[PDB]
Amino acid sequence: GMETLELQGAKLRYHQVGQGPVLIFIPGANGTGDIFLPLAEQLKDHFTVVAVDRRDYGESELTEPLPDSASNPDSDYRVKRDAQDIAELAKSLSDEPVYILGSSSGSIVAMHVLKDYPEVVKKIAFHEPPINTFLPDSTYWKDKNDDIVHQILTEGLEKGMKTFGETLNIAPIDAKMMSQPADTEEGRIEQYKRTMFWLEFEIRQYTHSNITLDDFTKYSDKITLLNGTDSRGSFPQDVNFYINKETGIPIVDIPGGHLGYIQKPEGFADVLLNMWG
Amino acid sequence: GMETLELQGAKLRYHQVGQGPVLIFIPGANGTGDIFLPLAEQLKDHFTVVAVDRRDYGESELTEPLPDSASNPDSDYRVKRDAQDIAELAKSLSDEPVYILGSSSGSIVAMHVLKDYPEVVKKIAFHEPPINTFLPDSTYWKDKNDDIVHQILTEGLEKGMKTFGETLNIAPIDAKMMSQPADTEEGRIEQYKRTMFWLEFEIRQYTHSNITLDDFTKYSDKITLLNGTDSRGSFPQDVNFYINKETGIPIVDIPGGHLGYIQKPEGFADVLLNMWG
Ligand SMILES: *[P@@](=O)(CCCCCCCCCCOC(=O)NCCC#C)OCC
Ligand SMILES: *[P@@](=O)(CCCCCCCCCCOC(=O)NCCC#C)OCC
Ligand SMILES: [Mg+2]
Ligand SMILES: [Mg+2]
Ligand SMILES: [Mg+2]
Repeated sequence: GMETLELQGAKLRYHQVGQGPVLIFIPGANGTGDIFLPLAEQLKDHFTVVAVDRRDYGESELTEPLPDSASNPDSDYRVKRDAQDIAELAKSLSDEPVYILGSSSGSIVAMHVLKDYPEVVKKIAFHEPPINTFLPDSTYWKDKNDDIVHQILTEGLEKGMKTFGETLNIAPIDAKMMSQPADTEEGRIEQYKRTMFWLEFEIRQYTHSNITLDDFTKYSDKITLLNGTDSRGSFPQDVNFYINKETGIPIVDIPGGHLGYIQKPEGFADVLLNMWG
Repeated sequence: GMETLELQGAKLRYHQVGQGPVLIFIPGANGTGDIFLPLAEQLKDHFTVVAVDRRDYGESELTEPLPDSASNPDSDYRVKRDAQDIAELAKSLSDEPVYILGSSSGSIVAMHVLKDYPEVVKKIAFHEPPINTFLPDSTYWKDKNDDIVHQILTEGLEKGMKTFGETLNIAPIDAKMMSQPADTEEGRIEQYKRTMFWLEFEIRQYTHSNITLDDFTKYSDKITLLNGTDSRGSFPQDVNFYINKETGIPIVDIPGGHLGYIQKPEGFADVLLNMWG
């Protein structure tokens, strides 16, 4: 199995092959050390080859969640923590400074290892680095990076959620309220994370989950179906109409739309009290 | 200030307001009980209102990671676990069966509570459920959900990375290797998750991190820059050309492209051995 070095906030997993001075390979965007294993076989007679899964990837595991600020595009948390991981790995395996090669974003990690832990570096190689900060045209490349992230993550989510609302014929008031950006910047990054979590881990799994009509008929006397007065024509109401058609379970109309419990709390409460008070 | 019930794998947090029989509100996609607080204020002289942050949201906190299979679209782990949370919460607050209302995906949780733990339910309400499984046109609705999720989580990245690779003049063989789809559905899910993470948390933060030419000149004797022979004309090589022009640190040419260490491991190793062996 993969070797483990337990570090602050993570278990760092790495491959180790060969004998001799330590040579650490730092992966780029794939994040994992397995991409260097064919190369390690060629070098194993001359170096103790160490191919790292950086802490956010592969078989490595965080022992606590990323700090909230890591989402900031100018955060230095992850790159410095990756560099410290490499320095601690070097120190755990070798009394002498070590050889280090990084490729792509792994070469940027390697740069920070040299900057902040030069004492661990015997020789270092930067294979095809994509860092732009010191270039004369840094702004052009930084803007392209910022733009592509915004297109994939922000625009992609915004356009998909608008389509979702149209597909389910969500009433305009309800779609507005569900899409409103949070009043607090803290709440805005939390809202992106929550929406993407619901998208990946909830919507498909729950909407196609294992409920049958017979599950409703078995305890039908306990069930009320609720449709909002302000969300007519929407898909969730059609679900209730079908349950009612097939089971006879009654539909009670209640103020507000899809979010009527917050849109019209007094009127929503009055119906609940009629039902159960 | 919210209340806590510690369950298997999570600390479940909830608002509790009022006096009377227990009434549990289960939120939908927003995941948090605060959306029910204005309604709770209207009901607090009639019910002990309990408004849940479902375990993956809000002030609730997981105490063990989600199963790896939770990202699978047909997973039932989360919906069953949410339903068990409601049943255990009900048992912890009341010796009698309780009133339960869910809305949206929270109404699907409520359906699973009735199916798996009917003994805790006195009366239950399903407000605007978006479940499709038992509908006569379930295929239409299920496929629409799957398609919109696939567009956000995978297709935006596919289209955007292809344009981005063109902007950076990435060699065709590197772009194909970097975008090659894994051979299993689970492997492809993991691949897209990893690239979405790299896009949000790595590309901007690392490529605009605080490295200057002065960082290289302090330790210039230790540094080799590596350019692939099959990746000429690409942006990362221009980064190395600029470092070398300003600092004199040598460029060594090495076989393969951006991914040369795995494309041509023997030729790559030979250069490393000439450099450092
Ligand atoms: P339920 O679990 C239903 C939750 C949404 C189901 C599809 C309706 C589409 C919502 C309209 C899209 O607007 C947004 O939600 N905001 C995202 C905007 C961006 C970016 O939960 C009810 C609470
Ligand atoms: P370095 O950290 C890569 C530096 C940026 C390289 C640009 C990538 C060009 C797109 C190719 C990647 O394709 C995908 O990842 N997704 C498939 C979508 C399509 C098409 O790391 C090198 C290991
Ligand atoms: Mg240029
Ligand atoms: Mg009344
Ligand atoms: Mg696809």
